[PDB]
Amino acid sequence: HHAALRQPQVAELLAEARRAFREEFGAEPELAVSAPGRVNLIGEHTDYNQGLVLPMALELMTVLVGSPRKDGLVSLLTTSEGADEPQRLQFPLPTAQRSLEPGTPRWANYVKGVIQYYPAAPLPGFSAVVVSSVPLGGGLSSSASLEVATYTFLQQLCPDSGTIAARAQVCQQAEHSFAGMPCGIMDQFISLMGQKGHALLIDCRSLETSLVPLSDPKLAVLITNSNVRHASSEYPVRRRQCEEVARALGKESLREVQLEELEAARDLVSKEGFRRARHVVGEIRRTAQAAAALRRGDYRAFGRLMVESHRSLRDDYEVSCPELDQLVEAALAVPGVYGSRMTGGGFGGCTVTLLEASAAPHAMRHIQEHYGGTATFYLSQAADGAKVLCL
Amino acid sequence: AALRQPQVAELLAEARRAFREEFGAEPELAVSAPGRVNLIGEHTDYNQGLVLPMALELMTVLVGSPRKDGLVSLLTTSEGADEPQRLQFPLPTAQRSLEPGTPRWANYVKGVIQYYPAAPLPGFSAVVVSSVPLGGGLSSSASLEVATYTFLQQLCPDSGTIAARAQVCQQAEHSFAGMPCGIMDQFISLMGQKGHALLIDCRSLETSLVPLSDPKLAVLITNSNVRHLASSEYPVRRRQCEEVARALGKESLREVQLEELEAARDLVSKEGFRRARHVVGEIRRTAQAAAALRRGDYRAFGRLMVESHRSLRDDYEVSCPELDQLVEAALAVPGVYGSRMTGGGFGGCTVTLLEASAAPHAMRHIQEHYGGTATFYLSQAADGAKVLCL
Ligand SMILES: Nc1ncnc2c1ncn2[C@@H]1O[C@H](COP(=O)(O)OP(=O)(O)NP(=O)(O)O)[C@@H](O)[C@H]1O
Ligand SMILES: Nc1ncnc2c1ncn2[C@@H]1O[C@H](COP(=O)(O)OP(=O)(O)NP(=O)(O)O)[C@@H](O)[C@H]1O
Ligand SMILES: OC[C@H]1O[C@H](O)[C@H](O)[C@@H](O)[C@H]1O
Ligand SMILES: OC[C@H]1O[C@H](O)[C@H](O)[C@@H](O)[C@H]1O
Ligand SMILES: [Mg+2]
Ligand SMILES: [Mg+2]
Repeated sequence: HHAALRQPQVAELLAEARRAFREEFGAEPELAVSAPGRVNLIGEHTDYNQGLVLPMALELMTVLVGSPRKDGLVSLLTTSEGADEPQRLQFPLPTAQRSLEPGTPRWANYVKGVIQYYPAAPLPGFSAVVVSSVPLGGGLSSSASLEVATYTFLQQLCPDSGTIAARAQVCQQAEHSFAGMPCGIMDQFISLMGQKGHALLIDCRSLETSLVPLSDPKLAVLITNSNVRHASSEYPVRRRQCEEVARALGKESLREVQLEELEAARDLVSKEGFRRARHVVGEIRRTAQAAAALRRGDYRAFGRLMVESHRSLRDDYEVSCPELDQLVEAALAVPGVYGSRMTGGGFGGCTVTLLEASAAPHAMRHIQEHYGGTATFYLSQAADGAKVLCL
Repeated sequence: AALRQPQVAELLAEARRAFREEFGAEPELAVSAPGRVNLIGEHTDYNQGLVLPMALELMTVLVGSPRKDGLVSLLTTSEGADEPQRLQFPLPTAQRSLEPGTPRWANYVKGVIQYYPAAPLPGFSAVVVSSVPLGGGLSSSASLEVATYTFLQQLCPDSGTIAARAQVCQQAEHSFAGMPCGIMDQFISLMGQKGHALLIDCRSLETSLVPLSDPKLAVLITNSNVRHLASSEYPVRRRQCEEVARALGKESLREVQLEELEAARDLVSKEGFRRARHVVGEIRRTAQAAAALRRGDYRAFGRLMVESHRSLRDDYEVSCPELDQLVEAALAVPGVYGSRMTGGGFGGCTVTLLEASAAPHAMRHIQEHYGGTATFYLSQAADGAKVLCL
C-alpha cells in the first residue's frame, strides 16, 4: 500500500455526490450518471491527425448526480478542489434568443458546451453536483470524463436518438468551441466506448475500433502523477504545425504521410514542422505495432514501443517535461518494468507504466524516492464506459 | 408492423411483479442478458472460425434475492418453457453435485451454478423473464446462462476474465444442457455493444467492433415460429467437421482452405466433404462480409448472406422449408440486400438486411408468401449484460 497509492471507489464516489447534493440542494438527487477518464497506452498526438490510439478506460471517473428543475435554471456545484473559483455556478438555459457563452468559471465552460450542443430536446433545468476521481489537468482526460458525464446525464434529462460517435462529436465540439481547445476525438470515445478488462485500438480516421485484451494478473498498469502542470498555448500550435505540413505534402492528413515520404518535403516543410510530422508519422505506426505486440503478449516489445514513444514526444514533438522525463527515467530503472511514457496532452501530468505486477511496489518506492516532486500513483485496470447509476 | 420489444423498464417491472407475487417480497437484485442474431458465420464457431453477431434488444431479465435459507428456488415466466415453470432444489456441495434432469430449462441454470468460479455462494430467489424466443435462433440459451451468471456475480462477485465467464456458461450448456456449443453466443452476450456488430475470431478469441450506425439500413429478423429441435443433428455436424479436420491432420477446419479442400475429397466421405466445404466456405465469406460491411458495401454483404444460406441449406443441411420459404420471399423484395437463416437452423429465425425504407413492404411481402405465421423483429444493435439497479 503505497501511501501515495490511490484506490478510489465508485461506491464511495456516489455516496459523496449523494451527500453534497443533499447538502447543497436540501434533497436527494433523482438521477445518477458517470463517465470514466482514460489513459493512453500509446499513440500520443495522432488523434487529430487521424492516427491510431490505444487508450483504455479507468476506474477513475466523473459522477454527476442531480434532478430536473421546473424552475428553468441551470445550477451546479463542483466538489473538485482542482477547479477554478467559484466552485458553484448558476445560469439560465439558452434560448433561440440567448445562447450560452463561454465565461468564468472556466470549468463551467465544459458543462455549458455539452448543454449548448446537446442534440435532443426539450432540455429541462437542473440541479447538479459534480464529483470526480480524475485529477484535473493530469493527462487522464478529466475533460472528456466531465463532458461525457454531463452529456449522459442530459440523456436522463432528454433522451436522444443518435449514434455514440455523435455523442463524442458533441462533447468534442463543446471542448473546441467552449473551452477553446481544439482537441481530438480520442478522449470522448474511450470515455463512451470503454470496456472491462480491455483496451481500445481506435481508428481516428475511420473511427473503426478494436479490442485488445488486458487481463493479465502478472501484468500491471501503473500511472504516476507528476503533480505538475506547466503550454496549452502550445497544443493548438502543434496541431497547426502538422496541419500545415500535411498541407505542403499535398496530403489530407499526416496519416497519408510516410516516414520515408516526409524526407521528401524536407525542403518543402519547416524544420520544426519536420520534427512534428516525423513524430506523428512514426507514432502512428508504432501504435499499430504495439497493439500487435500486446495482443500477442509481447509485453517486452510493448514496453519498448512505449519508450520509443516517449522519446519521440520529448525530442520531436516537444510536449514532455523534465518532471515527466524524470518520472519516466526512474520507472525505466526498475526491474520488472516493460516500459514507461508520458500519457495524454503533455507539458506535465502523468506517465503510464507497464510492468510486472509483483514489481509494482518496488516501482512505487524507487519512483517516489527518485522523483524530486510529489508523486501520485494509480494501479490501474481497464474500466467500462459512460454509464447510468440508479440511485 | 413490427413486434414492439419491451424495454428493460417493462421487462424489469414484469420481473418485479411475478417476484413480489411469488415470493411475497421486493427483489434485491436485477440483471439482464440480451439475445443475439448472427449476421453471418454460421456453424463456424466450433471449427474456430469467424462469426458476425450483434446483440439484440431482446434479452433476459433476472430479478432476485439471496437466501440465508441456503437453497435455490426459481420460476420462469416463459410459456415456451418446460413444465414445471417452478423449480426448487438444494445448493451443490463437495458431496452434492447438481444433476441435470427436469425441467430441462432448469439445466441451464444449474450449470451456471455448478460452475460459478467463485465462492462462497448463498441461496436464492430468482424470477426469470425474457423477450427472446425460446429456440428462435436468437440464443435464448446464451441470453439465460448469461443472466444467471450475471446474477451470481452479484451474489458472490467474480475475479476472472470475461472470456472466463463465457467459458462457464458454455461448459454448463455443454455438460448440463447436452448441447455441445461453440463460443459465439455467450461472448456476444457479454461482449455486445450498442450500435455495433461483433467480428469474433473463435480461434484467437479476438474480436473487433463493427459499426452498424446507419439509419438507412435495417436488420430484419423474421420468426418462422417453427421448431422441428433436430438438435440431434447438431452434435452430429460437430463430429463430421471434426472428423474431416482429422483426416487433414488439421487442428481445426480453420486450418483448411477452400482450395486445399480438394485434396481430402478422397480422404473423406462425400457428405463430410460438403460439411467442411460449408465451414471452410463460411469463414472466408464471414471475413469478406465484415470488410464489406466496414466498407459499407451492403450490396456485397447481402450477396455473401445469400451464399451463406445456400451453403447452409445445401452443404450443411441445417435449413428448413419454412426457412427457405422465408428467405426466398425476402430476396424478392427490392431494397433487400440479403437474407438467410440464422442460429443453429432446423427452424427459428431468418435475418435480413435491407433498406429501412423497404421494411414495411417486406414484412407484408414475406407474410403474404409465408404459408405459416411469421413474427417480425426490427433489430438494433444493443449492449451486453448489465447490472440492473432497482
Ligand atoms: N470534475 C471536474 N470539475 C470541474 N472542472 C473540471 C472537472 N474535470 C475537469 N474539469 C475542467 O476540465 C479541465 C481539464 O482540462 P484538460 O487540459 O483537458 O486536462 P486533462 O483532460 O485532465 N488532461 P489530458 O487528458 O491530457 O488532456 C479543468 O481545468 C477544468 O476546467
Ligand atoms: N427465459 C427462459 N426460461 C426458461 N427456459 C429458457 C429461457 N431462455 C432459454 N431457456 C431454455 O433454453 C432453451 C433455448 O433453446 P435453444 O436450443 O438454446 O435455442 P435458442 O437458444 O433459442 N436458439 P439458438 O441461438 O439457435 O441456439 C429453451 O428451450 C429453454 O429450455
Ligand atoms: O494525444 C494527446 C491528447 O491531448 C489531449 O488529451 C487531447 O484531448 C487528446 O485528444 C489528445 O490529443
Ligand atoms: O452458428 C450456429 C450456432 O449454433 C448454435 O446457436 C450454437 O450455440 C452457436 O454456438 C453456433 O454453433
Ligand atoms: Mg483533455
Ligand atoms: Mg442456443
